[PDB]
Amino acid sequence: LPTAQEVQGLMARYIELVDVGDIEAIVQMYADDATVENPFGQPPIHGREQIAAFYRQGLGGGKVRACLTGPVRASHNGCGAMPFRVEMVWNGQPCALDVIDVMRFDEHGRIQTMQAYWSEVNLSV
Amino acid sequence: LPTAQEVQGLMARYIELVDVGDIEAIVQMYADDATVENPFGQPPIHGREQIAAFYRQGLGGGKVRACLTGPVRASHNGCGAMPFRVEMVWNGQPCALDVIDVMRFDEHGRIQTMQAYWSEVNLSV
Ligand SMILES: C[C@]12CCc3c(ccc4cc(O)ccc34)[C@@H]1CCC2=O
Ligand SMILES: C[C@]12CCc3c(ccc4cc(O)ccc34)[C@@H]1CCC2=O
Repeated sequence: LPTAQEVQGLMARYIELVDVGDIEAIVQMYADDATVENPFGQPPIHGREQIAAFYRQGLGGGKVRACLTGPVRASHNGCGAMPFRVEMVWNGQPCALDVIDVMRFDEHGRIQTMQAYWSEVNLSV
Repeated sequence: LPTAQEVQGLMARYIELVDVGDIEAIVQMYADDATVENPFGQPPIHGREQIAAFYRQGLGGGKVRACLTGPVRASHNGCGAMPFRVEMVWNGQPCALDVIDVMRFDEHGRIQTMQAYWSEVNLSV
């Protein structure tokens, strides 16, 4: 599994790919069996093709940015958690969404699970 | 089952109790049979007594301080995640540890599970 240090690097790489909106590069970070819950509380999405659709719908339209708002917390079992802020425009309203993602990596360094904690209370104009 | 706003309030209250070292009130925020994984990656501890013993050892003498370093992220299914910083002593000097806790609350508003994401990569001097 990725070490704690490697998890910090991988999760920051993920943020960079979201921030520039490189949909195909994001998808390659995920394993073929990856399970994403985004937002946590909803039915998951499974596998690269379905995960690609999330990012294309979310990032492929208007300009979206993402940046870490604190350090990546990494564990000794290939897992980590990070706080970040997504900026977007929602029907003319400039918005920010505060999110925490929790990720578990597999032994090939790919994302096997991700949970994105956020809801509407985390949105602001 | 706490709404997203209620989760934000409960998790913020937890931080205040840690900051003032109110171990009895912290324990009462947990369900009687809750689990804590702290750090995430270690075996869960189970039940209010083990959880109490954990907070007594970690907080019992001061001068631990704790504060949120960003907003509480909350779901619609009674869960949340928060970034915070703990200030304590390591090797006789003041240190800081960045942590993310993920909590799931029961239908009585008590913490059923807590997972604390951090490792030594999050410890600074
Ligand atoms: C999809 C989205 C843009 C990107 C995004 C959102 C929410 C959680 C995310 C979590 C991620 O790990 C990466 C991107 C998002 C926004 C919710 C509404 C929206 O437009
Ligand atoms: C115990 C501790 C202070 C409190 C604390 C730590 C780590 C994770 C925590 C998670 C919490 O939800 C509440 C408190 C802590 C530190 C690890 C070493 C130390 O001094």
